[PDB]
Amino acid sequence: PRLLKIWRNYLNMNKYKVSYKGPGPGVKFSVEALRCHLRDHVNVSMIEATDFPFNTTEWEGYLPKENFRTKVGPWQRCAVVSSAGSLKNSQLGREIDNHDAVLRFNGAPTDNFQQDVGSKTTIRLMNSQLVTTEKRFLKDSLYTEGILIVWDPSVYHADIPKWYQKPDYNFFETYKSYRRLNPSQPFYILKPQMPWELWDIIQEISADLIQPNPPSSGMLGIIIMMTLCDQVDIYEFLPSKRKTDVCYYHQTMGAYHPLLFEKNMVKHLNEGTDEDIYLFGKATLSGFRNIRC
Ligand SMILES: *[C@@H]1O[C@H](CO)[C@@H](O)[C@H](O)[C@H]1NC(C)=O
Ligand SMILES: *[C@@H]1O[C@H](CO)[C@@H](O)[C@H](O)[C@H]1NC(C)=O
Repeated sequence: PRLLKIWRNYLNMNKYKVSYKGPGPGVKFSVEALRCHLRDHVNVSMIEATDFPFNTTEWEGYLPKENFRTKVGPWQRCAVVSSAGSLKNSQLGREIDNHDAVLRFNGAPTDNFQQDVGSKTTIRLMNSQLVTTEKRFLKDSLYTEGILIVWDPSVYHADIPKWYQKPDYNFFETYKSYRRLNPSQPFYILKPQMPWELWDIIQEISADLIQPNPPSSGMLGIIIMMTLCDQVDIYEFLPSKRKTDVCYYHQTMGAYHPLLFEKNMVKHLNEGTDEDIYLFGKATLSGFRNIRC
C-alpha cells in the first residue's frame, strides 16, 4: 500500500520513540467492551502540584488550586465542536448552545459565527504549539472564557519529569505569564501519558499500523468530555456533506495525527444515524459515567 510512510517513519524518524507492545492491531471489540477499555485504560487527568518538578519553588502556586475532577463538571449533555470549515452554513449554532457544556479547540472564535458554531465555550483544549507560538493568546479575550487545557506531545509514555525536560513545544513561560494575568481562570496541563494511553487503544483495534504520532486534539477532546458527560455530541469531527480543507474561520488535514483511525473508532461508537453525519456531521456517543464494567 502507501503505508510504507509509516514503516519509513519507524526506521529513521521515530520522533517519539513509540514501541507498541500491546495486543497486535486488529483486536475485535464490541461497542460496550471498547467503551469500558477506553474508560479503564485511558487515564484522563491533569498534572498535579505533587508531580515533580511542579512541586518545586519555580512552580509553586502556578498550577490550578482545585482538582480537575472536583471542579469541572460533570454534565448531562455536552457538545464537541471541531474547527472544520464544514461548519460554515450549518446553522448548528442553536443546537450547539442547547447543551450543558461545550468544548472548542485552540483559537476557535465564536464571535460573528454563533449561528453556525454556537456562542458558548465551557472548556477550551489547546495545543502547546498554539500557546507557545501565538502572542495573541496573551491578549485576545476569547481565551478568557471557560476552562483551559493545554497539552504537549511527549516521548512515548515518558514520565512527567522526563517529558518536562524534552517538551515538544516549550510553553512553560507563556503558561506562567497567562496565569498571572488570569489568576482565577482554571488552566490545566494534560498529563503527558494520556495521549499515548489513548493511542495504544486506537492501535490495538486498528486494521494495521497507525502513525507513531499522538492523537489529534479532536480525539483527545472527545475523550475528555466522555469522562465528564452522560452524553456527548460531536460536530464535524466525522465530516458531513459540507466537508472541506479549511477551518470555519480564517487562519485542514495533515499527515501527522492518525486522524483516519481516530475517525473509524468514533464511527464504531457512534449511536447516531448516517444521515445526521452526512447532513449535520453529527455523531452522538455515550459518556463513561453510567456504563457498567
Ligand atoms: C491517573 O493519573 C492520576 C494523576 O497523576 C493518578 O494519581 C492516578 O492514579 C492515575 N490512574 C491510574 C490507574 O494510573
Ligand atoms: C518533589 O518530588 C520529588 C520526587 O517525587 C522529590 O524527590 C522532591 O523532594 C519533592 N519536592 C518537595 C520539596 O516536596
